[PDB]
Parts: sequence; structure tokens; C-alpha cells
Amino acid sequence: VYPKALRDEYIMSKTLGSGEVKLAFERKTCKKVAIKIISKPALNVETEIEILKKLNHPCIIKIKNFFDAEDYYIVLELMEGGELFDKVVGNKRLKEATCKLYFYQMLLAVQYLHENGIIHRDLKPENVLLSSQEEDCLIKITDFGHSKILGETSLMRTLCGTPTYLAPEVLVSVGTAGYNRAVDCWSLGVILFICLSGYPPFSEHRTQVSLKDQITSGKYNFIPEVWAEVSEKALDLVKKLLVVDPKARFTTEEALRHPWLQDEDMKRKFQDLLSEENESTALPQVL
Amino acid sequence: VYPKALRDEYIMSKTLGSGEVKLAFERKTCKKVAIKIISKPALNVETEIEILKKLNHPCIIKIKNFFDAEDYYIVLELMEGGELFDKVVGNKRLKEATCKLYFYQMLLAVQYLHENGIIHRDLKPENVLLSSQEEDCLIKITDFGHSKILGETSLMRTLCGTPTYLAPEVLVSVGTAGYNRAVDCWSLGVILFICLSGYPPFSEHRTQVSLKDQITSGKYNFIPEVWAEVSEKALDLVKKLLVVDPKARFTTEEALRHPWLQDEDMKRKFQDLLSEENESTALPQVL
Ligand SMILES: Oc1ccc(-c2ccn[nH]2)cc1-c1nc(N[C@H]2CCNC2)c2ccccc2n1
Ligand SMILES: Oc1ccc(-c2ccn[nH]2)cc1-c1nc(N[C@H]2CCNC2)c2ccccc2n1
Repeated sequence: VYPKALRDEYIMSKTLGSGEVKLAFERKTCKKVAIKIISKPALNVETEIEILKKLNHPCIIKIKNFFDAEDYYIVLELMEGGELFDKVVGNKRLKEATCKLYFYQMLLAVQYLHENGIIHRDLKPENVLLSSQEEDCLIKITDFGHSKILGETSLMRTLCGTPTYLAPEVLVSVGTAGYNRAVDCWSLGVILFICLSGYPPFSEHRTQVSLKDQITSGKYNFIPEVWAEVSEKALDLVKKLLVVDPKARFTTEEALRHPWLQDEDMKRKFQDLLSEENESTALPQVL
Repeated sequence: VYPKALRDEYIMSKTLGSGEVKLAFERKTCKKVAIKIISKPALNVETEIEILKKLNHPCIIKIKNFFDAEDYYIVLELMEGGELFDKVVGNKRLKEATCKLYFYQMLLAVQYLHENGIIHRDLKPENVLLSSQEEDCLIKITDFGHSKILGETSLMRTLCGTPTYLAPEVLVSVGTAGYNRAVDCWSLGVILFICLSGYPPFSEHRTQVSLKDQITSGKYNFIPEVWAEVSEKALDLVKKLLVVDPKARFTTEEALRHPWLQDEDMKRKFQDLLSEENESTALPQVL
């Protein structure tokens, strides 16, 4: 059975995705919510919760309530459209302009995370949710269990004294330090590739090259027939995200200023979707 | 003034070293103790405390009591002999056999830390204490503020899925992962060098080469005149600890099985010092 405190406030309903996620209705409002159930662990949950509570962005999922019981119960706003994954499996093809709308929201979200010292670390189609079944909708990033919070490094502190006793490898690590966030940009790269093309850039399907070797070499599977129907600006951005060198890799800022996203129509549709979401919540304002 | 709870149990006394460390007497026993005062921070203290409470080794400092107040008060067993630092400053020279006795205890201590998933990260003469003013005494490692606890890596967890979305640099980091403890072995290397020779291997004294460059290149300042009076087994062990490559660097096990420490006299003197320390604490045993 469900905890009594949960039951007090919500009627539980069907399962939505896989911990697990159920549909529920909040008694007070009769409105639909999502409830994420994480079995008993605590670190991932405590951080996701601490993160989502402090974060505030249209393309980051918001937490509504939390229950610490025989299991963990996280109450989130519901995403009716489901996983981006479902839109790209079975070589299903997202039309390029839809890719742009989605990816643009993904970039803003991840930019926001990074501005705020958060690295997601597990970005993939499964963790990107669509706000409705419309093809033009808002997307929100979820599943912050694996994320990491940047902070005043032990490295920084170490650099404040004299390295009389300090090992060589620590000093060498200084060259590459502070680029952990770049792992999110690689992931977005892969996600964008998949969205545009309907297939994964790195894969074991019909290769003798190991997955590991394709990834470290940076050599994605380029299928001209499929990519031919895709713009050259799009593929160019993909190429700047799939850069092996983390220091050379495009950041979110560079991605956002890339020509492929200089698209005033797209930004309009997004702004449209925004105020539309917010219509029901808007208080009157001093004019 | 000192907190009332501290005062209740101890009479505070003179300062010993620099947070700060004072001499004190425990009222119950009239015995001397050391009290480490750390101003207000909490992470270093909570970890040192959590570490020292769970650790149990003749060459690791033991905690006696703790006070969480306007400041942090840690009550440790007193080390009458002071810092190893004082024995090596002003080009003062430790006689080789004393070096061996001390370093051997240092190796056991740090081996113990490593067996137990602890990395010290701040080993230097200042953090090595002598148990008495005798030249043949026990040493104990202190100052565990900067230490790190090894645990089930986020890296390990990441390796359990498919890296479809996983950045190249994470995969590359696998080659070198799990050798963080080697930074302690470098430090011991430097400490041993200084003990044997009376001077630092890496230094800005009379060089145009940057400190950073000497360390990453591995090129210590070798002064034959000073080292001539030093055994060749000793210098050999030093050389195996000052290895730039962390994977090639001697571990504590390798250091302990190095010929320079195959010295039955030395181990005897150490065992002697042990049972001697413990004489006052020994309960009778079933024979
Ligand atoms: O509607 C939601 C609201 C919030 C969250 C969420 C926030 C933080 N973690 N999960 C998830 C859902 C959510 N999650 C789903 N599947 C998972 C698989 C792992 N990635 C998402 C899902 C799947 C199908 C339909 C609706 C869904 N709604
Ligand atoms: O007698 C002690 C017992 C325990 C500890 C300790 C344990 C954990 N942190 N510090 C230190 C002392 C201790 N510490 C000293 N100086 C510091 C400078 C930083 N490194 C040690 C010291 C210096 C002179 C004479 C006695 C001393 N006793």
C-alpha cells in the first residue's frame, strides 16, 4: 500500500514510465500530477530534491511535494506528452524544425544548469519530457539523480599553498580542470544527432569498431542518404558538439549563437508556448 | 573565554603549535592532553573527526573528546616530542637510521589509511608528530582535515550502462582512475628526501626553473656532496617514490618491501617502543 500521508493528499493512478512514475490526482485541486517513486539511494534523491527545489526554469521540471517513507515519493508537475525517446525510436524521424524547437529549449535548460553550478550528467531522450501531445510543445529536463554540484574546489585550495610536497599529477590536472560541464554538451550533441537522423552516432550495429573506440576517436557513423535530407547548418552544430577535446567542444552559449538557432520563427513559437503555459497562473500587474 | 563544557573537564594551558593547539590537563586523571582549536570549516572538521573516531593504529593520532561550540575543540593524546618539521629545518640532519625508524612508521600509517579507503593529501613534516623528546620514539600522523574517503565511484556506476551518450573524456579517465592514493606516496618521497639530506628536492633556491616545472618533470635538486654521506639503498627508495607517473610510482607495500627497510634492528626498536607505550594500558590475558 501507499503511505497514509501520500494518500491523504492524492489519489494514485496508472503507471506512466520507468525507479517508477505514476499518474495521480491532487485532492485539493482535482488536477493531474506525476509521482516519482524511488525504492530504498538517499544521496541521489536528496540532491535531486535539493536541486529541483532551488531551480526555477520553464524547461526544468518543478517539484510539487515530497514523501520520505517506506519508499521515496516525489510529486512533480505532469508531462502529458511523454518521453522524447518515444519520438525517436524505431528510426522515427523528427522534422528538422521540430528538432530545432526542442533542442533550443534543451540548450536554454542546460545553459541555466551550468550558470547555476549544476551538471546533469545523464542527458538522453528518456530524460527529456514533452509537455503535451502537440508537436509544438514545451520540453522539460528531468532525472537529476546523477547530477553534480560545482563548488570551491579542493584543487583551488591546494593551489593556494606552495607545492613543495604536492604530486606532479595534481599540477597537471590544472590544465583541464573546470570543464566537467562539457560532458553535458557532448550528450546534447548525441541527442541532436539522433533527433535529426533517426539513428545513434555511436553504436555497435554493423561495425567491427568497439563502441568505446568510436567515442574516443570521435568517429560517428555518417550515413549520407539519411543526412542528405537534413540541413547543413544543423549537421555543422552537431559537429561542433561532438568534439573529443572537452576544451574545444562547443559550450551551450556557443551553441545558442550558432547560425542554426538564429531562427526568429522558432523563438516566436517558443515564446508563444511560454505565455500560453503561464496564462492560467498570471496575476495582474501594476501598469 | 573557553566554553563551559570544555572547562568543566579540562584545565587549559600554554600553546604548542599552529588552527591552533594548546596543552591541557584532564581533571579526572590529571594527565596532559592536547586540544586542537579550529575557528568558525565544518566539513574538514566533521571528516577528520569521523575519520579519527573510526581509525585505530599506533602511528595515527587518536581523538579523546570533541566540543562543538563558539569554536571547534578537538581533544587529542599529547605528543611531547613536537613536529618532525623542527628536526629538519635549518638544514638540520637526521641520522640515516633515525630516518629509517621514522619513515617506516610513516609507511605503516599511510598503508593503513590506504587499506581503509582514506587518502591524507597533506603529508609534510609539520603533520608528523614525535611521541617524546627521545630520538627513538613513536611518530603519529595528524591533521586529517584535507583527507578524502574513497567510495563506490560515480565512474564505476557510469561504466555499468552503455556509453551511447557518454563523453570521450570520461572513458579516457578510466585508464588512470583509482590512483589518487599515489599522491600520498609522492609526499612521503619528498618527506624522506628532506629527512635524509636536510634540504627540499623541489625548491626555488638558486634555480631559474619554476617550482611547477621541477615537479612535473620530476627533476629534483641532487647535491652529491650532501648525498654522498647517505646510503645508496635510501636514495634508491627515494627515487622510486619520486616517480612522475602515478601508476609506476611505488605504493606503500612496495616501499615496505624495499631493501632499505629490510632492517631487523630497526623493526625491533619499533616493536620495543610499541609495547613500551602500551605497558600502562595492558590488561591481563587468558594464558
Ligand atoms: O511527468 C513527469 C514529471 C517529472 C518527472 C521527473 C522529474 C525528475 N525525475 N523524473 C518525470 C515524469 C515522467 N517520466 C516519464 N518517464 C521517465 C523515465 C526516466 N525519465 C522520465 C514518463 C514516461 C511516459 C509518460 C510520462 C512520463 N512522465
Ligand atoms: O600533540 C598533538 C596531538 C594531535 C594533533 C592533531 C591531530 C589532528 N590534528 N592535529 C596535534 C598535536 C600537536 N600539533 C602540533 N602542531 C601542529 C601543526 C599542524 N600539525 C601539527 C604541535 C606542535 C608542537 C608541539 C606539539 C604539537 N602537538
